[PDB]
Amino acid sequence: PEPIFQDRWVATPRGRVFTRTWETSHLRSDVPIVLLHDSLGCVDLWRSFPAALCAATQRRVIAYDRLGFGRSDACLTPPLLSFIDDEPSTSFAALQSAFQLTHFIALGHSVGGCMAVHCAGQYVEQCQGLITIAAQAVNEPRTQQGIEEARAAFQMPEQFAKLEKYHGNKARWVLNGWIDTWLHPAFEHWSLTPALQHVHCPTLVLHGENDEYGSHRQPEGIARHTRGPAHTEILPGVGHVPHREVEAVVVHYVSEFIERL
Amino acid sequence: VPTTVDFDTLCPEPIFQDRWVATPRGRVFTRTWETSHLRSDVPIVLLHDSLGCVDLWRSFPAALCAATQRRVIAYDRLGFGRSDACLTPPLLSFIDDEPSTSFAALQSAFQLTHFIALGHSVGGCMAVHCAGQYVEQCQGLITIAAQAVNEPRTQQGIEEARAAFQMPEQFAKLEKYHGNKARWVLNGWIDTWLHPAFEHWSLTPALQHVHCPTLVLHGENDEYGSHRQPEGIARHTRGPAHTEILPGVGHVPHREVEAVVVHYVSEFIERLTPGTPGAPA
Repeated sequence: PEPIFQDRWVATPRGRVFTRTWETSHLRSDVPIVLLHDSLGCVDLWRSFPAALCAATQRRVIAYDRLGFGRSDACLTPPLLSFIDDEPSTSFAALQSAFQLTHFIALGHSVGGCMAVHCAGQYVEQCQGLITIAAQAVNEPRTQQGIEEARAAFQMPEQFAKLEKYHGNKARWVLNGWIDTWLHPAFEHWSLTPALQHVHCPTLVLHGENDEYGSHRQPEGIARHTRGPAHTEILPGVGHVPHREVEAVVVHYVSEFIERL
Repeated sequence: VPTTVDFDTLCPEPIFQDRWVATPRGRVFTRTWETSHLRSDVPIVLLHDSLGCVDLWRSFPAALCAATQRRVIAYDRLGFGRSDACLTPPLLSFIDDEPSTSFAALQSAFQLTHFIALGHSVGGCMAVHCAGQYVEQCQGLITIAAQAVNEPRTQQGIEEARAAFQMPEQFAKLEKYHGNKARWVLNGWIDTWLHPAFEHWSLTPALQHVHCPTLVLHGENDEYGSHRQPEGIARHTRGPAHTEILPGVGHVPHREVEAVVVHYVSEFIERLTPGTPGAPA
């Protein structure tokens, strides 16, 4: 029953990127699902979600830590303000080449979903579906305010310690690269609308009713501007992290979506 | 405001909490379920049937709490289930008295300026009395197998039940849920409804003072009450009323088809806000 996983390292100009790939005994498709983590996430913080999704879809599930994150090599300079737009040419491009994905389905959580939208855009010929979970389509006060609140909790050593478990001493970099980009004045009028207009595969928009960072503005923005068909599911009673809060619900909707492709 | 880092450990949802409410004649057990995110501060108060109690509500109070994202309060009427025993037999006015007895103490102890009332069997009857007595506070009302009139089918099934609860294996089932108070509960059921003062009792004067919206649920095969009953409830409500006859269900839908009941009740409650589909603006 339970799905296996293999680790596999991927080379990049700037350093080594970690990937984990789950499988089941029998696959229904060779086309895999690639997961893009959030601003403070990593394979380890995807917890049981990749196995559960692999079991339900009988598809390969590839999770990867962006360079400077999680299990991947440390990055010594601060991140560029272009890091969302840059992701289909950086860590993802490495993986896409390394694993020679002629075909893939992209799934991304939070700012990972923004990068997933970009990957569907850039790999228009290979991306066959997109899932976004709590993904930001526009900047808005609610997002800025939640990042501020969350930034404060971390100056308690116990809470920052929590970040060091999953990122090691790359934590300080991860925490600042979250805040320093999103609260930057250049990011004030930021919007995903140009990238969304380049997505042509079907799109599944998942967003928790009680998202602590993203209002109705976000799932609506995403479904508005897609060029391909786009189904939304507001999840009742769920916050910013649906794959942890309601893992079985998330896996259910994403299985349904992929079957329908 | 949390982060992904905070969700490496997950503890279950929804949670409940016990609370005792004092009355002049003794102590009233209550149990309030709750979710982390609430849609509204208005709670849904449950009223149990003639032989029921919080325990006999089983998992329904939590299922409903999850689906409504509201607080759900169940309470055991004085003399029942987990509450203090009553030595006196209930007054023939026990239905009419409820908005002023146990429910009163609860309403006060929790300072309930707003509630939604849900009742099962005779509890539905008292929920109707609560809806009209607390006309300002009661935003919604649900009845499940409630009686609008007394009827030959009701009288019959109680009477067969009175024979059947003489079997020790039967009466023991009642003892598991009320302990030593089982006899008072059983006699309080039979001696009121079979009394001549109940032969022509009607919920109609009470229903005509219910102004909030009302959802009337009733099993197609309800062992105790004909379809006279849901029609009486939906017809004499002063506020709007909607009926769901549940196919293949008897006198206990919340235990017979919990998800179905939870679905209709939660949808009904959400539709109470004007501006939503199902309540005009």
